[PDB]
Amino acid sequence: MKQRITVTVDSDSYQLLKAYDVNISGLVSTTMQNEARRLRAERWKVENQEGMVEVARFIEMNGSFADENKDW
Amino acid sequence: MKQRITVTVDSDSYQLLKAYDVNISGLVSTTMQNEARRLRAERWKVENQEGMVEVARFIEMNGSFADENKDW
Repeated sequence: MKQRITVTVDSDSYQLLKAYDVNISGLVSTTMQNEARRLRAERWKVENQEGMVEVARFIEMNGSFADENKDW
Repeated sequence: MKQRITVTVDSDSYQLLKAYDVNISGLVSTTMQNEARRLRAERWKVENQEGMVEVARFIEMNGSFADENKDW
């Protein structure tokens, strides 16, 4: 009558969720409901957008001095 | 040291995912990861959604600097 699905995490991200809101076990099956609905002659196709979000540069124009300097 | 997260489904949606692609156990900890990262508490913290573009220009500079010209 019941199925025990157990993802022995402690290392995986599961713990992250419960670490801040141990109310996901039910979510587990919830995430499947959305996928459940979704699963119907379709998967993703349209979802990935941009992909780039702040790559953190390291230049910001080095040629900038305001205290009598120009090292090298 | 492992943590056994057991969402005894059979009734919950878990089964739908495993009944059609029993490859979620890992997913459980993964789906929560994306949420784990995304964990930013509401949509109010610092600044808003970035990446606003009216067009699609790709000319931030000329190439290096303005120290030569001879448009031929």
